Amino acid sequence: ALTYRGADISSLLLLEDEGYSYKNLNGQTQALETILADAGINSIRQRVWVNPSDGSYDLDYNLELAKRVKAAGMSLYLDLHLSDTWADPSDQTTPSGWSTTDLGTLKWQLYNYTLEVCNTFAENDIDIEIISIGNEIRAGLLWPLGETSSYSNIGALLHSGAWGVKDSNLATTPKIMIHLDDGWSWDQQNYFYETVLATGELLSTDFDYFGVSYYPFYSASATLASLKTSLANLQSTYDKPVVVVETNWPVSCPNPAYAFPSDLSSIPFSVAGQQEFLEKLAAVVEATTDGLGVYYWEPAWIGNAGLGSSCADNLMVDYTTDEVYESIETLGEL
Ligand SMILES: [Ca+2]
Repeated sequence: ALTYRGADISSLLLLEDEGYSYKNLNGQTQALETILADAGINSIRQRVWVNPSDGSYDLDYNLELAKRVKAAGMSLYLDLHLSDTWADPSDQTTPSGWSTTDLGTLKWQLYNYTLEVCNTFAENDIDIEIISIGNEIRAGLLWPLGETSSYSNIGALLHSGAWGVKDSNLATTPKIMIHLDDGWSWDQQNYFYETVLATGELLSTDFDYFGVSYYPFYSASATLASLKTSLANLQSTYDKPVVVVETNWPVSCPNPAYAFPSDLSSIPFSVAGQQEFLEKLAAVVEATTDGLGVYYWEPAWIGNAGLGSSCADNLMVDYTTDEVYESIETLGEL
């Protein structure tokens, strides 16, 4: 089995609050984290926002969710978006209150932030397995200072965030991760790291893991073959483990905006297809040197079944019965 078989269920507290509840494969209602734990899932990814006006996914939100994750005996992977809202290649908005005019001040705020985040979990007796300094930062982070017009600033910021973690009171230092999107593209992965490391602002010793997103419905170029090559080269070039930190497969996709990759076009859109995809994906990761695992993204987000894609349903739970699909067992046993 893979070192990590995880799921990002960040939305959980928001759904439970809205009255949502789930049922195991026996139709017995039961806390989602315990349903997942028993199925084999051994790690939970949680997105963390800095100062969202409405509190969604902030530090307190994540503390409540992490408490339950620890209880169920699963590890914790904190996905720091380093923004007050969704962070990705098209939007890396610096937290309100943080600097968009002074790198010195910004580096300090980020260092203080990660230090504080880690310290707060330590004060709540919660260990952190993985923590990513940013989410999909291929186009940089904390704009404008961290735009790709300055890979030096990007490197200096990552260095600062990394050390905020290294300097924290967490008994064991969490694995520090850098996460980029389009994991199937070796050229994009390599350019980011080679360019950022070339400045000396970011040290190879500053981080531990490589994280990549891997989706099948945003481009026919996302073949398992390209992913295999990209993951293979990441480990061989930089000598660090790799992790697929985000992925989905539809149980229903009436009309995709994009053609699916060639080595995936035979997989049907159904629970069964979801299982076949996951096993085929796990195969690539397992066969890669230091391929640590796979994290499904938001398998239980009832009410947002499409999860931002052009497909109809990417969930691993039945949006009518609130009952989890058999695919959870497949993910748990990867
Ligand atoms: Ca997304």
